[PDB]
Amino acid sequence: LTDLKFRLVRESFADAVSWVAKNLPTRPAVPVLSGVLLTGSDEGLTISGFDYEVSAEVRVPAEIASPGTVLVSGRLLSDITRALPNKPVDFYVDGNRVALTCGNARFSLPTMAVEDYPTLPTLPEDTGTLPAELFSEAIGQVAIAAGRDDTLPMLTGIRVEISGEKVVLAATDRFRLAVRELTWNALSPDIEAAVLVPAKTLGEAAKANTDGSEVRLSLGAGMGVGKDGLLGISGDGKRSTTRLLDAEFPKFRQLLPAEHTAVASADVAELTEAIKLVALVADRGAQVRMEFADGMLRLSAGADDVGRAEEDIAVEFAGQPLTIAFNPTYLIDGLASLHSERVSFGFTTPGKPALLRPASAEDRIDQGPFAAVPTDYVYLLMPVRLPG
Amino acid sequence: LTDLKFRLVRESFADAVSWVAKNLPTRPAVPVLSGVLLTGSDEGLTISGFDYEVSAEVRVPAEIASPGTVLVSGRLLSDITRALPNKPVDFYVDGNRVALTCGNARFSLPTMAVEDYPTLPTLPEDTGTLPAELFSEAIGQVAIAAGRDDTLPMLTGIRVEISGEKVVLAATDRFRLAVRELTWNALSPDIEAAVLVPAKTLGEAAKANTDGSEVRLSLGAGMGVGKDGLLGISGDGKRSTTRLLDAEFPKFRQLLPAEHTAVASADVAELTEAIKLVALVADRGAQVRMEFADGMLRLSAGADDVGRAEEDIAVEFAGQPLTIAFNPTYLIDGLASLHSERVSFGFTTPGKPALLRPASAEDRIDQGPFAAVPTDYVYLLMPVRLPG
Repeated sequence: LTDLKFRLVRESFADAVSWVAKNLPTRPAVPVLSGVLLTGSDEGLTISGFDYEVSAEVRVPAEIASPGTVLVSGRLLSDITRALPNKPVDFYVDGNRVALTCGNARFSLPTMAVEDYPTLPTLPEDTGTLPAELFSEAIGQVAIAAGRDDTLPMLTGIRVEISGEKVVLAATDRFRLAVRELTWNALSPDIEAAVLVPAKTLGEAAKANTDGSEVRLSLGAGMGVGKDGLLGISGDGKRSTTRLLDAEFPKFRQLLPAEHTAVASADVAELTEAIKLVALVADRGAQVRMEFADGMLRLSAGADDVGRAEEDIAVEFAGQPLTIAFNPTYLIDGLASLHSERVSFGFTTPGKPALLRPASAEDRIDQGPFAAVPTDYVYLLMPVRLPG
Repeated sequence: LTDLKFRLVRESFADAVSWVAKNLPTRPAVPVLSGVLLTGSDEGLTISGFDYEVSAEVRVPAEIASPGTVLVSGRLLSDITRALPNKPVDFYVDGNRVALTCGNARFSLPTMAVEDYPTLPTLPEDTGTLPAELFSEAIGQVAIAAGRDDTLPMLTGIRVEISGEKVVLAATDRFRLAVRELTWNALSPDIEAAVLVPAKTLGEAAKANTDGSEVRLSLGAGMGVGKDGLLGISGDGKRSTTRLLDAEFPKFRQLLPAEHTAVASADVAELTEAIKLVALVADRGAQVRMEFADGMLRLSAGADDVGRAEEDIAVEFAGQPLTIAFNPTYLIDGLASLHSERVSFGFTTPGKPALLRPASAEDRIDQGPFAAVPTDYVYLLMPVRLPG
């Protein structure tokens, strides 16, 4: 009579549990860390997961016939609720077991020790909001450039700078650097702060947290912005926290060139296919070579031992002709982050990084040198050394 | 002037090479075994692969401007030709290299030693034909039951029995046995033979060799049927051979029960979903339990340590009530091979194999025992022992 009992629609329950249980660990130090908390009250069901680094909570409406809290296996519950019949799900605790009935199917699941489950962290005070679309695009553009080596933790984060209504996101692995600037709705107009957030987690909290709604970011307020060690992300009845990274981000502003000795533009899709096609003869995704001259670009790869490949594509180009080589995965990564019809290229040496930035079908381009065009997105890519 | 040179449409070339190169080995003892032979003559291009066990050849039309033969890397050529522009492909040999041009893309591939490539085997004389659909369905129904352990080679084959216009296919791994009977168009009406063919290869030579055409099977003629050690499969400008298996198939006819103590029918899709749903609490795909009584079936799984699951579904049933357990993967395998709306079940002991066979929505079913109904497809499944 005092144990959790409720009923709700299957698809909502299935979605809520799977969103929370995706974050969960399959290899759990403490076994309780594989559970999800289920809490019922006031015509709503709350589902919570914590692993010490990321926490996640979701509230969905439910017909709560009695209130309480229970801890059950997150992935098992996720699996069952997705495979159940599309019919109302009944769930009630019976001491040390949970009863899940739905149509003519009946489950009896064991419970876990709620008492041993870690307390979920409190989200900081709110700092600003921005559309979910925008937050999803910006994080994905930048996160692709972060390092994936925990021995170098200064590279594994996404830097978040706030200056009033303007936000700058940056990530780098020493070989590419991605910087995205955007405007948000700030709660206070006087914030002047920067934090560092793990890229793998923050990329996730946007790659599928996309919807049509608003995203609220919670870092603190006034003097306390950043100082709780957490970033909160909210919207759509979902709340997550992410432990902040303690490392120092590199001073990346030095690396952005103010001037180019050659500039170029190409069709992003055309250029992506040509890279992928010529890279089929490269040794081990070694390198793709780009030859720029007089309104054309020749992409090439290979050696005489495995095979060679060339494709000529139309580009716009100004400056002295140049050949420059890149890791083809890193180049495609940058092109795929631009989200524009065309790419604009900024070159200096074949031994200094190239600037990639988005361009429209209506942007156009004198021997130079050519000033850098201000852009909300930039992808700085280091070249690789040509054979010989 | 005497080297291979031709032109043909990209999609045809890409399809021909990839069909031949799928069979190829990536870890090649002899390095030449990773090549594909390309032979041009008389407005047609022939593409050949051999690995000593399976050979494959395809002829597609092409504008042969000069005849010859060359050996090039099968998977590289497969990769390039699929990614090329949908535009006419030009291919010509230039000594120790091959030139592949297509639109504005140009490849230079090294050749291999044709002289070292093994001679492809000669297909036996033809034995019979049958529709590609039918050959694809029958092989897939039976192959699912073959063993996958080369230490027991008598189980890794598909038995092919021919008796005039009738063909019987059989496979077993000691735990399930699948038997399929079919009618074909025999070349001679007097054949009386059986061979054994590796199931993994023969399953493949049907799973994607499907089309709308006729399949010709080449095992020999008269006295010589089976005696060349090869099965040939032809149709649609494609020719493949498969080395025959040397092991003895088990005498499977003994295992087919003539009589049942209980019979049952169920909806195949409904029963498949219930198995999959209840099996989510099983230990390690351990077992699903089936309780039969009075027009109902209760499926269940689990133990009190992980969780338990039950679903009740409507079935038709005659005989004394019975509970019987099965490996759920093996049961779903059999149900998925029936290709009918319903399944008919034939039981004896909970310690002797159950018979599964297809049934329509218009087949129907007295205390028994009940005679076995003649069927073109049968799937004999061994039960597992209930806990306790």
